[PDB]
Amino acid sequence: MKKYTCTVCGYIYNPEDGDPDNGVNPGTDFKDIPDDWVCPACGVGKDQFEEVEE
Ligand SMILES: [Fe+2]
Repeated sequence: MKKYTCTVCGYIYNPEDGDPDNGVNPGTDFKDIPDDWVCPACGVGKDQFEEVEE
């Protein structure tokens, strides 16, 4: 799975770690994260994230 970054603050969503405190378990692909989730560091919506191509 690929990492995704918040294009507003730079936070990186890493699918191997998820965002468990906000209900996203490790191993969740960004696309499957419920669409009302927001960046844990600045609060903007998932629509401000972009795939990090490796
Ligand atoms: Fe952010």
